[PDB]
Parts: sequence; C-alpha cells; structure tokens
Amino acid sequence: FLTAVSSIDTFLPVLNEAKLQWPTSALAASSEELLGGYVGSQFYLQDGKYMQFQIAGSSNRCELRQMIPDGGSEIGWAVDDGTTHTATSSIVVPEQVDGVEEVTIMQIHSGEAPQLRISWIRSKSLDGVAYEDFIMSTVRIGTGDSSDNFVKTHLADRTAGAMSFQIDVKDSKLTITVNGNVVVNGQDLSFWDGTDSCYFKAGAYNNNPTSESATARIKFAALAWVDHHHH
Ligand SMILES: O=C(O)[C@H]1O[C@@H](O[C@H]2[C@H](O)[C@H](O)[C@H](O[C@H]3[C@H](O)[C@H](O)[C@@H](O)O[C@@H]3C(=O)O)O[C@@H]2C(=O)O)[C@@H](O)[C@@H](O)[C@@H]1O
Ligand SMILES: O=C(O)[C@H]1O[C@@H](O[C@H]2[C@H](O)[C@H](O)[C@H](O[C@H]3[C@H](O)[C@H](O)[C@H](O)O[C@@H]3C(=O)O)O[C@H]2C(=O)O)[C@@H](O)[C@@H](O)[C@@H]1O
Repeated sequence: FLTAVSSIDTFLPVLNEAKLQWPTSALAASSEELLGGYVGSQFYLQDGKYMQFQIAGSSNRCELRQMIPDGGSEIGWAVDDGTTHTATSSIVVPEQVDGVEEVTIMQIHSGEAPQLRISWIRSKSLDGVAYEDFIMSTVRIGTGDSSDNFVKTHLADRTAGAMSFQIDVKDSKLTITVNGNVVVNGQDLSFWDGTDSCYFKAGAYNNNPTSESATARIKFAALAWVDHHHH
C-alpha cells in the first residue's frame, strides 16, 4: 500500500499551509485532509523520505497551493507589501519519461497569471543558447503573449541528486537561489504592484506534453513557506 506523506514529520509544516490540487486546479485534499493522511499514486511518500507528485495530461497538475495556516482559506499577498515572502525546497527531479516536455515545480501565481514558474525543461533555446534537461525560471513582466512579457533564465542543469531552491520576494523584487548560489538577483516584479492575490505553489504541473498519457514525476525532499514575521 502507498504510504502517506503525513506519515513522517518532514512536510507537516507546509501541509498545514497548503491544499492539494489534482488533477486540475479543483480541490483534491484540504490542508486538514493532507495532515490526516491523504494518499494516492499522485501524491505519496517515496523511499520513506520524499513527497512525490505525479501527473499526466496537458495542463494537468498535482500541486500544493499556499493557504493561511491552521485550516485557513486561500492566501493572497502582494509583491509590494513590504514583507519578504519566501519559499524553500529541496527537489529530486528524476529523468522524465518520453512525452513529458516541461514540468513546473514551483510558482508564484495570482488570481489571473503566473508571476514566476520554475520548471524542468527537456529542450529549449534562450537568448541564442540551446539547453537540454535543465531547470528554468519564467517571470512574467506583463500579461501579453509576446516574448517581451517574459524573462526566461537558465537556472541549472538538472542533477540526479537533490537541488535546493529558494524564492524570495521583497519590495517588488525577486531573487532565486539554487544550491546556495543566487542565480536571479533582484528581478523586477513592479508590474504586479498592487496585486494582492499572489501565493506560492509547488509540486508538478505538466506543460505542453507531446503525449497526454505521459506521467510527470517530481520528488521533494523538503518544502516550506518561510514566515518572516513568526506568527
Ligand atoms: O521559448 C520561448 O521563449 C517561446 O515561448 C512562448 O511563450 C511562452 C511563455 O514563455 C511562457 O512559457 C508561457 O507559459 C504558460 C504555460 O505554458 C502554461 O500555459 C501556463 O502556465 O501559462 C503560462 C503563461 O501563460 O505564462 O507559454 C508561452 C507559450 O506561448 O507557449 C512564445 O513567447 C514564443 O514566441 C517563444 O519563442
Ligand atoms: O486555471 C486554473 O486552473 C488556475 O486555477 C487556480 O486555482 C483557483 C481555481 O479557481 C480553482 O478552481 C479553485 O477555486 C476555488 C477556491 O476556493 C477559490 O478561493 C474560491 O473561493 O472557490 C473556488 C472553488 O470553489 O472552486 O482554487 C483557486 C485558487 O486560487 O486556489 C490555480 O490553481 C492556478 O494555478 C491555475 O492557473
């Protein structure tokens, strides 16, 4: 039988601050249900250690969505509220099966758009350089569809071992740290000033697969939203 993620202590803080969306943005499990041992092939404890997400289908997901702690409702914060908003993770991204082309593993999202997606990418060219099997950031600086609405950055080549990430937002600027090294340093998020519906997400969100049957799979060794005010 599949072991529940809540069976160990490692993820209890974030599970107390998240709902699970699967296989779409529809609710799969409340925070209380997650802490109560919710489990399925889409969300289970692997190796007694990893919170593992799995999902197949274009634009489908198995993802945690940041909630107000202790049974609260959906959270919404703003890039310019003066507080530092921080998400941390340690992720083992396995080799992805054929047909999986891009898997979003962490986000900043709002009511209407993704401010940031950190994603594994099979193959893509950025600023004239071709990259394969790597982790990328995509930041929106507008809601348009043209390339000038995005800043896309190679963060790191995918590693077999765990890779640490940290996302920080403060005073309308974004920093991303990968394995302890700042890779994105103060990217401007001021386009989003005044949007008070932002929140963190993490898990697996499957983007533009070439087979809707192909199952994306992502293993978290650690995940947290870090509260700088210590509530
Ligand atoms: O490689 C490129 O830069 C090409 O990307 C195209 O634009 C992307 C855009 O960068 C971004 O990745 C976007 O991401 C969406 C995602 O796939 C999901 O649909 C959902 O999360 O919503 C995201 C979003 O709307 O921001 O997808 C688009 C895309 O068109 O596929 C083009 O800009 C292309 O010209 C460019 O070469
Ligand atoms: O297009 C998407 O799939 C986007 O969905 C987003 O989640 C939303 C979405 O509306 C979802 O159905 C659900 O909405 C709930 C939620 O409780 C909301 O606060 C409202 O009060 O009731 C809705 C309901 O009863 O269905 O969750 C929403 C949310 O913001 O959490 C995100 O998953 C996006 O990432 C996604 O692009």
